[PDB]
Amino acid sequence: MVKVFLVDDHEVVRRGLVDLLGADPELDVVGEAGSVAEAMARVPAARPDVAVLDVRLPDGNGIELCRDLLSRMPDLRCLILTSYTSDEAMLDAILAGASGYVVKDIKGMELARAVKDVGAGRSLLDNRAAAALMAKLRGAAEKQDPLSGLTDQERTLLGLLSEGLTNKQIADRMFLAEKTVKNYVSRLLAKLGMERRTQAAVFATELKRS
Amino acid sequence: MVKVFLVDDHEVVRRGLVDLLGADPELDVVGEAGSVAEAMARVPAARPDVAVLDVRLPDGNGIELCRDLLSRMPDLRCLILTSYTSDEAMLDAILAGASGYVVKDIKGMELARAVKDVGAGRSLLDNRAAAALMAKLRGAAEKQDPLSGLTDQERTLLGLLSEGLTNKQIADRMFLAEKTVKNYVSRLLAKLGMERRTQAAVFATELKRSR
Repeated sequence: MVKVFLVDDHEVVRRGLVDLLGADPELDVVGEAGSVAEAMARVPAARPDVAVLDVRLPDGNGIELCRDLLSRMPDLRCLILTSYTSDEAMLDAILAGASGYVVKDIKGMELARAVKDVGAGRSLLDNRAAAALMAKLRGAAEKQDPLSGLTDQERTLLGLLSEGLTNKQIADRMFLAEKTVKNYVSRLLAKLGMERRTQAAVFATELKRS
Repeated sequence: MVKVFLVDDHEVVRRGLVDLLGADPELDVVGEAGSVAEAMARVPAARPDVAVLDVRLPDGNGIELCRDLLSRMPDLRCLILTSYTSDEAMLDAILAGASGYVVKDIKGMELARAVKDVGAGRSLLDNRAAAALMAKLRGAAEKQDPLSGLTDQERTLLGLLSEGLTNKQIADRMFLAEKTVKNYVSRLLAKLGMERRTQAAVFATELKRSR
């Protein structure tokens, strides 16, 4: 079967999802967490095939969590709840073996981060050695660019989201008003296919499974 | 002249340093900032040669700030106040053209981060193209390794610090008690050569330039 781990800060949503996945004998809910810390301690212990995830968490966010989980467990499949228009489409994706768009997105971003890091640290190594690595690095990140559709500002914002910085920390770092950041985050999540249904619509759906 | 920018959240320390560098006609204080954000807005506008910096700030920290400043301004020389046993040794280092240890520490970290990033994002490209890239990255990072003296945990902490995370966010992410983080940070800073004198001793030194 498919071992599924649930990550969501709402009991009501966790219980509804447990109900949903329970009716499918092919699925096996092997644990749940209501925050980034819990999931970081519990997911590598349960070793699921798939993590089912809300982007909104009390102590960070789901982009941060996915990046952090993926570096420790590279083959983990990550499905954002609001990336699907319904729980049925989500369940189909699970059965289909879908990895989740956020996975490709995180890796795209890490390839691009690597270009920046070497870029910033290049005054340490040989002149010709630096240009050689720099060339091969951009080539790899230019081949694999799932984030090509984003502006620079959105790439940066995504980067900072993936660190688990708060909206206020992001605002301070990007010289934006906090309200503008909240808007930009939602614009960015929408652009990445992660606002296909609202948070309140997930809640109303899981709550009716009670 | 050497253009110097001061970053410290205590007015008493900024004034004392302004007094001190003003006595030297070879130095030119070109600006001051009392936070990460202020420094981020103001250093790229003043384009100093040197930033004189205290590791503790109200909205982040100096490792974070050096990292962010250096990515936009690669040639900036960054000198942490507590990396020197006295203001005289620090002034000597400004005169000598010293870049400051934090600079190469940060570039070392970045190289090592690049290894982890490609490590993590490698399932996207060719199996063979991935390895070749991976070898060339490690070879470049272990050849240039100023952080070699640190433990893995200290490397991770240093990375998290450079993102400007609070001690609480670091505790959460590293599964440590907050007071343990405070001790590990102070330990890591001391190991990096950045606690050659205390904060209180810097404060008392600048205070006696005013009174």
